[PDB]
Amino acid sequence: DPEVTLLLQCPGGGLPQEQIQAELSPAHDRRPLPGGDEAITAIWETRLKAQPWLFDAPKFRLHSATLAPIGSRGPQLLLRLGLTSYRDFLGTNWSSSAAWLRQQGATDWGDTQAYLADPLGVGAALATADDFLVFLRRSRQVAEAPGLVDVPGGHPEPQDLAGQLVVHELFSSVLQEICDEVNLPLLTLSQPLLLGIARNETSAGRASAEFYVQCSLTSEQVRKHYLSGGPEAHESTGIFFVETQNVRRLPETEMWAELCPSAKGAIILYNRVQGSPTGAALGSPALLPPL
Ligand SMILES: N#Cc1ccc(Cn2cnc3ccccc32)cc1
Repeated sequence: DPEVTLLLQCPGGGLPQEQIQAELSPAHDRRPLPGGDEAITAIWETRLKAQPWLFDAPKFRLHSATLAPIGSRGPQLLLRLGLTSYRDFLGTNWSSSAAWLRQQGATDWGDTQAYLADPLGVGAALATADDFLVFLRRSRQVAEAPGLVDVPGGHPEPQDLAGQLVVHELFSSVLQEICDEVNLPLLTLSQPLLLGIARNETSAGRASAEFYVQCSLTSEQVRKHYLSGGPEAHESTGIFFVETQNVRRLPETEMWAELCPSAKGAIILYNRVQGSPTGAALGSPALLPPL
């Protein structure tokens, strides 16, 4: 799967909010482009002159993520974050010349990402009370991955001492994306666990944090809530469900070719971190069938 690379696999079946630190620093920002940020401004002007109802928004930038020695006490992960924007994204990661920016970043800074916006995405493996994962079909009319399968998520917007509020907004935002797109009540959702971070190589290496969330509703009740919003309550064009039993072999199915890269990241991390049992009981042949 060349369009997705794992940057982080979390320990202990995934990390809660209280075990994560963030360091939000201008040292974690994108570097100015070699010929100046005028190139980003030019692309933006052209876009507004065709679609003048577009607006910029601030985003978190992922610089890097360091895991503690496994089995240690104290904070288990440090996220190094800067700030970027939707405008910076359209001028860098989305640019036709994004591969040239990666090569220049290797040359100038020994970092393929130094000249890229790299806005941080969030995504969820959302499980139902009757043990299914939730999938959404993308409209065929949008710019990115038209007509492909996705999982719930989005790109959160800003506003360990500022750090702890930043971790809280990341965890909060994945629940809010589920309530906005799936139309579920907040009180039916567990606190998220971070599974890991996956990079989209079809979008010049921008990264998504992938979380596990458990819902107290069955698949039938989730479908009712989603549909009862009507066509205007969601950006997706349909919802569907796969048994957690069958998610194990999803990369061998015809569905795999229809999954967008960030949804592939979510399913790979779910399989490695929530699946793949380590103990004698769940590991026994009748409960973990070979092949
Ligand atoms: N920062 C950031 C960010 C990154 C990707 C996307 C999804 N996406 C992809 N292409 C798009 C064009 C227009 C609108 C949204 C779009 C949204 C925000």
